[PDB]
Amino acid sequence: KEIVIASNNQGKINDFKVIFPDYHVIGISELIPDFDVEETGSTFEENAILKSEAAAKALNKTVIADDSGLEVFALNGEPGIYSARYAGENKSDEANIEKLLNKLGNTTDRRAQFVCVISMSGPDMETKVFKGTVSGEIADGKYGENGFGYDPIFYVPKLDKTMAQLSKEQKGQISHRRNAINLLQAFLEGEK
Amino acid sequence: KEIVIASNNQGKINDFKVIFPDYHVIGISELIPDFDVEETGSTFEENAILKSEAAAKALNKTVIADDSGLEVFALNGEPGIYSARYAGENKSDEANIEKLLNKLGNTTDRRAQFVCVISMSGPDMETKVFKGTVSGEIADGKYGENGFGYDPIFYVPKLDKTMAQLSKEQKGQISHRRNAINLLQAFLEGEKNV
Repeated sequence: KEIVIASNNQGKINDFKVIFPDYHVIGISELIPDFDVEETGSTFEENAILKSEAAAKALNKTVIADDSGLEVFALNGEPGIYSARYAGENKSDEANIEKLLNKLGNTTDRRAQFVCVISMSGPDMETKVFKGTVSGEIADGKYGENGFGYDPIFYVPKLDKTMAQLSKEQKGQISHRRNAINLLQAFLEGEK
Repeated sequence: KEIVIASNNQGKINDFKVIFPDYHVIGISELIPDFDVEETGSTFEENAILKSEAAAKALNKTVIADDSGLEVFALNGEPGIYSARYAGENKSDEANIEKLLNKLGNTTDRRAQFVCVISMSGPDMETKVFKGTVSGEIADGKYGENGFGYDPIFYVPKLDKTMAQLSKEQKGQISHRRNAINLLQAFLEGEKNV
């Protein structure tokens, strides 16, 4: 009946209420207000697993965490697990965008991907990982006004648009996150 | 550990063997050499369901089937469900490619998408379907010689290669069929009691 989200994002949590409408969906802050997990991992997957396992082992409940980011091929994976605070600790997207555009710069191979890993851990269960991806190219500079993070510089060839130029619903169709959620839903459907 | 695949396409069976290395993959041609289901569906999903349900009823086993195709933007989704027999009923991959290329003679927006729908059917479950896709562009000619079907003209920008240029292992990491099967395998993992 209950499922907890290792996140402080009411957006994500409400999203999860639709995919767990059979469940009571609870934000982690309701159970561990001071939840704080040291992200000592190397990949999005390791960091997702640390978050969901810390909550699940302390709580004896089923919990979902995630971790997301941009990987740019020419920069050997950067910003990677450092996507949010790429250019500094006050996590300014524009600052992040400017550091990325400047480090890439003249480079012709601008191939990149967004990856979202969703982790699910619990007592009667081994921890499960669901990885979604969406591919594209780093643009010339910023283009578009919707979305956030690196969306203005992430060009999507199959749509001829940056992620920022897409509507929210358009983003919701093709995003790395939608891909990870599809994998989760298939698992959930699986247990019936 | 066995999976029966209700497909007559030997190329598909090969891909499936790459994607299920822990399974004994059994192609329908081993069990019913003249398997022949009338694909009267108007979508990939309908065609896949017809194949999986037909094999499952005749064998009283769980099986999977596959109906896949290529949708080219500039042709508003052609060849689509007609992908296999695009150029005629003899189902010549080479003829299908030539037709598609001719029809795109000068076109500059060559965006296309590979689509794969997997359906699972069995005597103890309602039929279930899973869809995978991969994006690319139609090249100006045939490059590479691995794979099958439209592989030699399906250029994958992510990889700077056509599907036919990729090793069987690499194709299996990124194909539309790999993506559909990931949803399937997640489904199977879900039925092992969470």
